[PDB]
Amino acid sequence: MIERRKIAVIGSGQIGGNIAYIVGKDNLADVVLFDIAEGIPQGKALDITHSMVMFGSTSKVIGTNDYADISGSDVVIITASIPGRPKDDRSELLFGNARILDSVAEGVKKYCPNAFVICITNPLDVMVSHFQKVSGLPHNKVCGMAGVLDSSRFRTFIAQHFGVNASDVSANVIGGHGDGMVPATSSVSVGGVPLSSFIKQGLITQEQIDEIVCHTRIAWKEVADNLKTGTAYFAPAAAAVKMAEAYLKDKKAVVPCSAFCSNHYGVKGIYMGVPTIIGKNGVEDILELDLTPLEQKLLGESINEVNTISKVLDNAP
Amino acid sequence: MIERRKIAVIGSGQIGGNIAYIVGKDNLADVVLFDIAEGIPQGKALDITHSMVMFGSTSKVIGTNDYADISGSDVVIITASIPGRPKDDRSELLFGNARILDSVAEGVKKYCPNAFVICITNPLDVMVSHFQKVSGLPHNKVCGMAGVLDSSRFRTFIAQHFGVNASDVSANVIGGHGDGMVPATSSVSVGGVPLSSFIKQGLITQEQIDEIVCHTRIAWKEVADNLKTGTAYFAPAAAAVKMAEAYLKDKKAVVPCSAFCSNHYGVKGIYMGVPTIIGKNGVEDILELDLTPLEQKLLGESINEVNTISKVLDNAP
Amino acid sequence: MIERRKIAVIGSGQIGGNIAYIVGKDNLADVVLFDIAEGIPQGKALDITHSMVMFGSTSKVIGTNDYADISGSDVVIITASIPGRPKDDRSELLFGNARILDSVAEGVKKYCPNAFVICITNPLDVMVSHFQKVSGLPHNKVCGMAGVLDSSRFRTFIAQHFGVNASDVSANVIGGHGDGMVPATSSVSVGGVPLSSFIKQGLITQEQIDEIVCHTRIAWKEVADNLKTGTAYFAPAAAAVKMAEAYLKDKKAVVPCSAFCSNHYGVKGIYMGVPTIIGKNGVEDILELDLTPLEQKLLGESINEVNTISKVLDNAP
Amino acid sequence: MIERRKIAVIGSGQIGGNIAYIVGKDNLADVVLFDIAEGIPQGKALDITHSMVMFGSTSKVIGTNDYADISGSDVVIITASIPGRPKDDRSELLFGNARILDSVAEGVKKYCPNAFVICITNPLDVMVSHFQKVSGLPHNKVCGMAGVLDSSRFRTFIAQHFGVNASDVSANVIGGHGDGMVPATSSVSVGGVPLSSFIKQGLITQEQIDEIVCHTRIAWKEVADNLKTGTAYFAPAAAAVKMAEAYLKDKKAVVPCSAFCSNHYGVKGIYMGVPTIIGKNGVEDILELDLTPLEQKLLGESINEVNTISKVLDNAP
Ligand SMILES: CC(=O)c1ccc[n+]([C@@H]2O[C@H](COP(=O)([O-])OP(=O)(O)OC[C@H]3O[C@@H](n4cnc5c(N)ncnc54)[C@H](O)[C@@H]3O)[C@@H](O)[C@H]2O)c1
Ligand SMILES: CC(=O)c1ccc[n+]([C@@H]2O[C@H](COP(=O)([O-])OP(=O)(O)OC[C@H]3O[C@@H](n4cnc5c(N)ncnc54)[C@H](O)[C@@H]3O)[C@@H](O)[C@H]2O)c1
Ligand SMILES: CC(=O)c1ccc[n+]([C@@H]2O[C@H](COP(=O)([O-])OP(=O)(O)OC[C@H]3O[C@@H](n4cnc5c(N)ncnc54)[C@H](O)[C@@H]3O)[C@@H](O)[C@H]2O)c1
Ligand SMILES: CC(=O)c1ccc[n+]([C@@H]2O[C@H](COP(=O)([O-])OP(=O)(O)OC[C@H]3O[C@@H](n4cnc5c(N)ncnc54)[C@H](O)[C@@H]3O)[C@@H](O)[C@H]2O)c1
Repeated sequence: MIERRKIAVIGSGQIGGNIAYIVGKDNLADVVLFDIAEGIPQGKALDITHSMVMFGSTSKVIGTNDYADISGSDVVIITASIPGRPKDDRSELLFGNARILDSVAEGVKKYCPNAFVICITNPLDVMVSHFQKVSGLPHNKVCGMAGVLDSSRFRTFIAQHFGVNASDVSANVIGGHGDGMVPATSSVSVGGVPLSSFIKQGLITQEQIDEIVCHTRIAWKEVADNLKTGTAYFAPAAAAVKMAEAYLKDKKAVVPCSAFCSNHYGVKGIYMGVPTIIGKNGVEDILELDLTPLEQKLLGESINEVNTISKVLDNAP
Repeated sequence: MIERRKIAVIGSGQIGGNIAYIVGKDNLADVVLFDIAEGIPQGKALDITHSMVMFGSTSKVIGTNDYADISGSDVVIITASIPGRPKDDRSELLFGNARILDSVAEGVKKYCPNAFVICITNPLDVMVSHFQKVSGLPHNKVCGMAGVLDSSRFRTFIAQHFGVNASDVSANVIGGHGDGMVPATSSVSVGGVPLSSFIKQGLITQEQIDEIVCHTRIAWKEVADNLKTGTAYFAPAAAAVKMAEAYLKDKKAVVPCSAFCSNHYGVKGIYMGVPTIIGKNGVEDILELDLTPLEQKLLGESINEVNTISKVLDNAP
Repeated sequence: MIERRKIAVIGSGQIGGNIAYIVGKDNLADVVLFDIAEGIPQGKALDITHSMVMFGSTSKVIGTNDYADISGSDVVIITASIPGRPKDDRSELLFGNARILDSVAEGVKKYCPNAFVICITNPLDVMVSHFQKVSGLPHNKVCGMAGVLDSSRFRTFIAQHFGVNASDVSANVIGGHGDGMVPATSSVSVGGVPLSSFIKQGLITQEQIDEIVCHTRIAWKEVADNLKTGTAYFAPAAAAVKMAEAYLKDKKAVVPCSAFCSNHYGVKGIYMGVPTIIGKNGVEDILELDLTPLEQKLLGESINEVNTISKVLDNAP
Repeated sequence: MIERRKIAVIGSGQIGGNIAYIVGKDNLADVVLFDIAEGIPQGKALDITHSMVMFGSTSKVIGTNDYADISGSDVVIITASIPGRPKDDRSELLFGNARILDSVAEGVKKYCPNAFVICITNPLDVMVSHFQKVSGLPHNKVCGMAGVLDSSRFRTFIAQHFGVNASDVSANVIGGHGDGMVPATSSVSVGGVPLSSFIKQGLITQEQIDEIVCHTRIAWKEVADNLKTGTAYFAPAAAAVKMAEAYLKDKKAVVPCSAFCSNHYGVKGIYMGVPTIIGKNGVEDILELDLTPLEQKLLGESINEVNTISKVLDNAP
């Protein structure tokens, strides 16, 4: 007896609504939009439902305030957050969002403990770790969306320099989703050609590469300062869907995401951005990039950044 | 020498952003997001740009406040509007949006007069008529999105009663996009079966049909009352994209939309909801539904409402 | 634990290979190409496998001669047939293909008795009935591909007359997949407009409608006589995939197909072409079209045709 | 005034039919299937036409034997060939196909000289060179499909070893489409990780890499030996469509193909497999891979094989 695939979206704000829209459009799964705010998920679900016939999709999209309705969810995507964008740092949301995730963890533990959980709520890496701890779900079934967004920005900026299809740029961002994130320039390639070759050919300079690295790191503020009323939500939504696809279709896709890293990158059990393989069993493996000594040091500094914010949370009021 | 297809989105609010998102996802065309509001179109364009690699699309999406950037646009979709939802009737936005569309009309007339123009700005039918007059574009190259949304809702509600795929329901809403809209029950079919047969078979009652017709007419309020911030925007965006697809791909698709009807439905030159054929020459034809006497009367009342609101706009200092 | 969807294609000839190609392209499921001929399914599977990366699909496609490899198949599509096209009638393959289906039934019964079975092997309606009888699978889990092909041809020919998108033509063919098939002109509509209206408007004649009906009935020979080496295989393959999609995605799609009809169309338990609803439980309902007295008589003659060939099979040597 | 995109397929055999099928399914363009064989292109075009409504596509697909019907074609894909698979080497088809391409060249030169031409006919690299000379079309508007197929096989085999999505493997095959083809192991990456790292990590041996390289070179025989009727045709068709997409959508995609290389890889005007950038102006650029001394030597041997076979064609009565 085949059953419809089911994705629960916890938090039906800017990102949550976009996820439902795209999931429905692709007919990837049925969607349950959950929110504590009255009307919001219901209104978005009805609106998106009307669009399904236009897209030729038979996906069902419903809005709810009841955790019983996320029962049997294959994937749970957590977007729930306290209101207002971060001013200077994503960690400003730490204390409030940790408390939200405590409640979300109780819902998931009760109604869909076998779900693959994708966290989006900031500060991403610490929130993922917090959710895994309080929910008690297996490490391989809990991860955070970040690397796909960061790497997509990184790839896009490289692609825009060379004037080529971004899909043909290979580029990874690793470490914590913050100022310390590490766009690994050493393993960048465009159609198989490394950046070192493009430098020799005079088609890109190291300063231009440095600018692209900086642009990747500050990209969230560039979008946020232009939108004014909030942070990015079109690309983060799409990134989460790509991760959900990898799980639901058992793709064995290489997905940069915040995952529990135990025998790689010199760490012994920490949630941080790494290249994973995602399939039907969740996070099934982690790949080891060839990092330069400089990149290894920058990754070390990112790890310190993650541990620092994590310790602040451990000593929360 | 083939050129990239180009869609201009005038107004980068709730609907405009979704249009850019979906157009980019489908790689239907490049997108220019235009708005007078500072930052907004630029922020959304950058955000959506980051998602393009995630979707495997090479569409370019840019934000601007300069009408020179919509030059060479194949399609122009107008969402520009004064802020705030209508309380009781869509015609509350009449005067403000009429003035807005004057500026849009001069922009299109100057920089892309050969564009196919799809209006979304409310009050839809009168705004479409208004834009055509001030812009001077051919009647067949200017239309309004409404019928696709209304008909999609109608199809969805019928489908939900019978428990079937809405794509296999054929159903049209005609007349003005307002309370007087006419969900034509006489031409409803589900996989070839008409409603009259379903009544005889005992699978639906006339009362249930009446409820579906009413639901269709008031559907906009059901969404808006729940969103508690504005009107529907996921489905309206998708509908506009389907209309743009019909044009850009020369589909000869049957598209219910607000079009200039001059020799059908007992009218002699009025913009109202009718079943059109859309291809590379814009609105290429209008189909004549086999309406009952009751439906002809209801359509007459719709035409009166359109004329009434249109005359109020014509009579101003 | 989510598992990959799995389709078994029994017979890896012209149709079988196309099914695997399209299923793989859409990433609808993994495919097992089964055939008794050495090398054929293996070669096609390897070739199609190479294309998967080009389509961005992670579907696995393998070739085999072992029924153990169809274990756990969600859908089984039967294309197996004795060599050579029919000269004048599809029933020429009756005796040989009945024997093939005996063997296929033993494989399915042993390794995937819960599979949804879609028969393509001709003569279609009698082969479907034969397979259900010998396999012992539930009536609702065994059906034949025919109506989607016949109706698609019917819709296409109508669409080509009016110069419109065929997707906007509603048209059904019912009865046995043979000379007696009944293209139901009475329930044809183009964007909601019935043929009777187009006749009054002077846009189509009854003779032109009769030609389209005739063309639909003889379409198989038109393709076959041009191909020379066999019968149609691109459209029949696509039709089967649409049916597989409806089941796997639980679409509740209206699908004309050869199904067990017990309380509709004046029959009390016969496999013939009817409009069905297909979902996760297979054939879940049958819709009753509004047939004219003439159409009811033609359907009666089709039923006689089906019973005649069925009785020939019952008295096979 | 936008026009429908148009692809001409010259030769409606195994590959040509699949190209038409997929192009139509994707609604990438209208298709003209050309062949000298009576009935074949007409039969396939009619068959594929019936499937268009099933796929929700409005692409027109027609069959012909008249070069006047390829007038205004944006892309021309040449599959025309003498019958029968090669026994040991692709160059066995040299003289017969050279004469065939003479007639195709005069057709294209007369009716669509501004078309982007993608050759598939073997022996690929020499046939591409031959067509360019006799047709007189710009070097950048004529290329051959090979690299996409060879690289796709290479990527697939690498992906199968590591158990990952082949889409996340970056890998190039360069040089002539023959035994001398060079799967460039030095620029292989899996999610950013190079093969040298995988060796150090103990996840692959040099012997396994050598096997993959060999498998890639002989892959055509593995398929052909199993098909027992001709050569591969599902993947070659898909590859040609991906190249047509890059052109028609102006993707600026990195496409390994047989292109006119005049200032890269130590050659001064030869058609061979190289990583190109394809957009609306055809072959717009060629990327320079960072090849090892061994790979440079292997590429030199490939260039010799191409020159050898090319000289045999030049020397004829
Ligand atoms: C990691 C990354 O790249 C990235 C990118 C963009 C946004 N984000 C984060 O994603 C989160 C959501 O962003 P957004 O969608 O724009 O925010 P927003 O539009 O404010 O939506 C948040 C939603 O959460 C709802 N909510 C609040 N409390 C609860 C609760 N206890 N249970 C369920 N729902 C609740 C709330 O009603 C609102 O609809 C924020 O924390 C962002 O910082 C992360
Ligand atoms: C016909 C139909 O079915 C339907 C459905 C939903 C919404 N609508 C209408 O569509 C319109 C837009 O809806 P929305 O996107 O939710 O509204 P909203 O999110 O407010 O977006 C409107 C945008 O227009 C911009 N704008 C204002 N003045 C100008 C100007 N002179 N030039 C260019 N841009 C300007 C403004 O900055 C804002 O970003 C409204 O009038 C709605 O009533 C129609
Ligand atoms: C209903 C409808 O619309 C329609 C349309 C087109 C074709 N068909 C029928 O579909 C069938 C297949 O057509 P095709 O693919 O062109 O035919 P073809 O290309 O000959 O393929 C038939 C395949 O079946 C294989 N086969 C033979 N015996 C067995 C067996 N015992 N077990 C497993 N495999 C076996 C055989 O090796 C061959 O590869 C024929 O019976 C056609 O008449 C039906
Ligand atoms: C480069 C590469 O990777 C690759 C892969 C697979 C096949 N191929 C080649 O592609 C070619 C076609 O393969 P196929 O489709 O399997 O072969 P096949 O199925 O025989 O089709 C060839 C078609 O060309 C037609 N034809 C013959 N002469 C002419 C002419 N003068 N004008 C127009 N059409 C003509 C002929 O009627 C036939 O339908 C062969 O040469 C293969 O070797 C190349």
